[PDB]
Amino acid sequence: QPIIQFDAESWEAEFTQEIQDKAIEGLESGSVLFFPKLNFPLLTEELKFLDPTWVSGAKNISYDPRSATLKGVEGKSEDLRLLSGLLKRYAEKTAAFLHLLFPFYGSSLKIARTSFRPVEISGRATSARKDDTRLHVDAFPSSPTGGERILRVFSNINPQGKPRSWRIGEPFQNYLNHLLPQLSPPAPGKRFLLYLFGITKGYRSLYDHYMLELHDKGKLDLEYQKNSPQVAFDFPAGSTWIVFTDQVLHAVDKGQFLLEQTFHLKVNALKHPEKSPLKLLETALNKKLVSSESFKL
Ligand SMILES: CCCCCCCCO[C@@H]1O[C@H](CO)[C@@H](O)[C@H](O)[C@H]1O
Ligand SMILES: [Cl-]
Ligand SMILES: [Cl-]
Ligand SMILES: [Cl-]
Ligand SMILES: [Co+2]
Repeated sequence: QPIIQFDAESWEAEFTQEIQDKAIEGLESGSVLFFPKLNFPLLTEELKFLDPTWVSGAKNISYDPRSATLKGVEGKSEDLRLLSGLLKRYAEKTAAFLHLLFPFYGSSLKIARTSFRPVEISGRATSARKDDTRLHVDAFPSSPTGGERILRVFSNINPQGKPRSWRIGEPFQNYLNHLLPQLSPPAPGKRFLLYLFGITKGYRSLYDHYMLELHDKGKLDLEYQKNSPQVAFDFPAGSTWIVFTDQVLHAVDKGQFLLEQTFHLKVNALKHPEKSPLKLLETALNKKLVSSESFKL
């Protein structure tokens, strides 16, 4: 069941326990939670930001809600104030919604960076590694997770009714199994040098090493990209969806104007930790893949 649909229409909706159970079971099973009527409206004075010229450099426009800091865009203070207010409002609304929907996670949800993506996808072109028309789970070479989950909320805010076209692939366990013959341990000392030289933010755990290998090798596996099970779905303008993007194989084919919020969640806060990429990888390789793991018993 790759996509599970929900009726909630408001960022302040309250949920029955039955819907909460449907959401957490589906999320942790690697389904996309889809909210077709959950629109994120913009203020009239924000409509000018529906314009790709606001991206000033090679990075995405991003906002850190913890520090209230906006990056990746230049301009007058008043325009940066307005754009910060837009992304802050998305951080607030998505965080409130997740706390209404997932009480089981309690205060273990840790908000990370908000992003605004005004560039049309179908004109993009990058290296094969960075090409997100290729199915992948999320792993970022400069930003190891240490095993923590990457939970993302997406809202299509296209003002011309254009959908955002995704493809959703097969379960993580099958992807891992497909690529397992291709996995290899890191060269000794290499990750230590990446840390010492400032290439990585923190030390890249073995978990992060293997998630990057899965990400990169899966993108280079052209037969797998072509033939693996996958469904194409158009997320309509004015819809919202929620995904563990480190677990759900996904690719983005076209669309323009997206708000995105990243949260992190420790594995031991999950209802079924054994379903996490970390635990599936530790099982498949029979080893501890994050050295800072808490010790039980
Ligand atoms: C609409 C404004 C947002 C409301 C914030 C979510 C309210 C949280 O709701 C609470 O979450 C707790 C977990 O931390 C649970 O222990 C409680 O049972 C639950 O009532
Ligand atoms: Cl990176
Ligand atoms: Cl090392
Ligand atoms: Cl996307
Ligand atoms: Co991705």
